[PDB]
Formats: sequence, C-alpha cells, structure tokens
Amino acid sequence: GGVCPKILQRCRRDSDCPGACICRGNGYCGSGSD
Repeated sequence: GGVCPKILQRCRRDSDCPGACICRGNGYCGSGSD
C-alpha cells in the first residue's frame, strides 16, 4: 500500500525500489505492493 509505478518489483536494495516502495527481507519491493 504505497504509490509506486512498479507495484511488483524485486529489489537489490531499497534505493532500487521506485516511489514509496521499500525493499523487504523477502527481496520484494513491499510498500508499493502493500
């Protein structure tokens, strides 16, 4: 639950996630999908 262009992205690091998306431990950009 957050504004992201890519709502489903895997992450290398947090800064690789676009918008409000943060990198989670599972390796996904969680915040956008959440």
